[PDB]
Amino acid sequence: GRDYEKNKVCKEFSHLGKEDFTSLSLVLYSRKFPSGTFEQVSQLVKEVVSLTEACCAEGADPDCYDTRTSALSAKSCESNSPFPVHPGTAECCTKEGLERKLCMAALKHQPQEFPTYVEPTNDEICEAFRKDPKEYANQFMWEYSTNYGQAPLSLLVSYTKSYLSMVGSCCTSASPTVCFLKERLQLKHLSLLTTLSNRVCSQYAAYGEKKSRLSNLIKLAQKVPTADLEDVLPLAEDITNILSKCCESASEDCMAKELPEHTVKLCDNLSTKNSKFEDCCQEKTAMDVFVCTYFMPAAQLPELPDVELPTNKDVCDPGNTKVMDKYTFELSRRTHLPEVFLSKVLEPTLKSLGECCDVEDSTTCFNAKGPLLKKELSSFIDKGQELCADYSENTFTEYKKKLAERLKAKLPDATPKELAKLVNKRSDFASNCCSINSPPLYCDSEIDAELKNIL
Repeated sequence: GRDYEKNKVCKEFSHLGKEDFTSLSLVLYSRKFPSGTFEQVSQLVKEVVSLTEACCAEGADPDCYDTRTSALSAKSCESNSPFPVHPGTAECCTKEGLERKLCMAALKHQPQEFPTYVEPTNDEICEAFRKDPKEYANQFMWEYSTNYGQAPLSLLVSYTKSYLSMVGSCCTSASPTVCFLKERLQLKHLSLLTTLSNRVCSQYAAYGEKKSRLSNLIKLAQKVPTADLEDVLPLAEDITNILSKCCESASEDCMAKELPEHTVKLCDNLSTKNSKFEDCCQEKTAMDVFVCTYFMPAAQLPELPDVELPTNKDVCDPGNTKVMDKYTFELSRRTHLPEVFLSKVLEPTLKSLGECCDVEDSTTCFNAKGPLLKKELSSFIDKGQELCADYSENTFTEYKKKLAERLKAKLPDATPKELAKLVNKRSDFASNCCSINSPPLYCDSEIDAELKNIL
């Protein structure tokens, strides 16, 4: 049948060469399997390349590819398989033939919300490079790609190649320190683009377009609570659109090309709205402006007027979210609660209001759920603020001390030991889910568990 893939591979193999093809494959599979060990991914790459070389060789077999492939898939199905697998793979292996290749081909991976990559010292880099340059390069490509796998493949290929050229030059230099200093500066732009794109796209992948859009509106409102809806909404729309496009594009510079115009609109709109945005807008490059905008913490929210839940039929136009957006914006600008919490409760809430539009009697429905939703919401917010109490306005060590006192009030008979464990568990939760850029997937599950916690 269609040997589309067979040809695409053979052409790459021939065009790039076995070595460069192996490297490309290492990066590709490393971003595909974020939790795959260096050993597993290397093995998979070995067998993939080994079958490509054979199946593409003159006088192999009309169907060498499919045969060798099915063999790989079969191998990833065996217990203690040498290959890395995606969650739910075991399920796919209970099926056969058709379902097999299809089921597994569908399986996708989650983004890495906790990167652990840390560039070693120049001394350490060169020490490992000289001992075994091949191993160094392989381990680096695997580690970098599994950590920043949501950045585009071509970008990861380009940055890792450029990084390894730098290590190659500077570690054979008579003046390593000077060489590294100079080269890192030249790669700085590419370095930031890769981590920046991986992070924003990991969040986008975790939320999906609708929740990402709402997420960006919430964050923007918490950063400039003194601005008007018309100041931030367009910006929230714009970045979401940029994410929808670049995070799903194979182009290595899609993000680098979209941000310049985005940062112009953001600064034209916000540079005079508050001090933090004026500072961010004084950054030298667009990426630097964006990055600054990104790390900006939720500002000390002004206690503006209360905002009533939109229990009106005017929220029934699917092609119109103006009333919902305004509500979101207004609730976010005044509530001291992290976006990870707000995004979580606003989804069910705003939806619950939906199950009241197309019904026998709307006004009666809205007035029926109104108190119910309002009650649930305040409860969620209250508990969320309690869970994150004292975390924002204190150092971590001072936060822990105030936390201990709070816990002592609720647990009069608790021993120092058990109080220590609770302080540890709670401060640990706060350090991960009580800030503006807390990881959505990790916190979603942690928040559910904490919300039912009596402490």
